[PDB]
Amino acid sequence: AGSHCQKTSLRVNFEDIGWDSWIIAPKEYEAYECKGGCFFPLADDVTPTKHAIVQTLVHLKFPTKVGKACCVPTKLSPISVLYKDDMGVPTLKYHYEGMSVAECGCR
Amino acid sequence: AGSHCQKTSLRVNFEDIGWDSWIIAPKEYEAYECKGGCFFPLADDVTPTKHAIVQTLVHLKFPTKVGKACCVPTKLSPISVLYKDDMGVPTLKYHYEGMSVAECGCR
Repeated sequence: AGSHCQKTSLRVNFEDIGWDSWIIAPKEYEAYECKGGCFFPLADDVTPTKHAIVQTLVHLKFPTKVGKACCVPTKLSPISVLYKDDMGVPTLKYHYEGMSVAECGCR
Repeated sequence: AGSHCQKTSLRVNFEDIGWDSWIIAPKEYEAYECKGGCFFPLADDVTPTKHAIVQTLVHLKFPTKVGKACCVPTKLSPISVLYKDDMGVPTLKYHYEGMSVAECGCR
């Protein structure tokens, strides 16, 4: 129950991923993530493409030859970061795009 | 070598997936599929989002808690199908959208 593709929390520390060299702040942010399966019956809000549906059916028929559709971010949102200028000046990037999950779906 | 996210062939038979009831023709089509890993170093044309990069690094640090980015279709193309009208009349759907992979990427 409720095991399908959905947005869940993912707290990211920039030091952990080696970005603290060029990102002064914040130290961490909420990137979220997309988790869950793409299998029938699908959840209503998965917004699945026709190809994802086709591939899921093919995987059912031939599970060893063809993989499943994948639960992935389908829309992303920006965050603000404070980063080192090439001259060293800490500088605000106000909309640093593509950093946090707005919506998930099967693709 | 060349083990990264790319488009590969996938031949789909509509009877195999139970769509032959409402799809008269064609019998099969080339849907392709997206196969390969999302891991560093990335291929040039993966067009990875920032979130996919972040998640891949987090997965490296914490492989059991956080999954990898996923190789998925990022652009799809239509095909034509001949389908049964609700009145039974075979009818052409000229651009049946979202049926075949145009491009793959890590998301």
